[PDB]
Parts: sequence; structure tokens; C-alpha cells
Amino acid sequence: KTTLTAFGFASADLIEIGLEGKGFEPTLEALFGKQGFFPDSVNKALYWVNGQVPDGVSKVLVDHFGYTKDDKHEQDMVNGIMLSVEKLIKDLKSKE
Repeated sequence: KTTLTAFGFASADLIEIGLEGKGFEPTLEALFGKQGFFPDSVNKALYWVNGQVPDGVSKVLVDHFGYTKDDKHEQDMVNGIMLSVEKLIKDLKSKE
């Protein structure tokens, strides 16, 4: 929002766009929470996909998505991504 006072002492809101919403936190956590889609999905993709991102990007990825070096699951790329998808689907209707 912005209020303009350029007509002497007469004021007038030049423009205002009002955003109102609730229930964002559950989706925020289902995307980036402990069981969120992004952390597990990125971890599985990094484990099953050859090659590592530059070290600078690697630090951020480890910090945010909790990439794990070693996994004992002979489950494949498809199941690795699909576990994250499954938990996200449960996240969707398990909350607001």
C-alpha cells in the first residue's frame, strides 16, 4: 500500500493490494518440514543420481534438504522420488 499527499493537504491512497490468507504454515512445512516433500525428494535424488553440485551449492543443499551420503535401500530412483511424493500426498489431506 502507498498513501499519496500531493493535492495540498488532501490525501489519497495511490494504490493498495491486500493479501489475506490462512493455513499457509501446514503447506510450508509439508514442503520444507522434517517430513516435507523437498528435503526427502532432494536427498533421494542426490543419492540415486551420479554427480554432485558445486561445493558452495552443496553446503546449502545439505543445510536445507539434509542430503545423506549413504543409504542402504536398493529401491531405485523411481521409488526414491515416490516416497517423497507419497508423504506429501498424506501431508496434503492430513491437515488444513
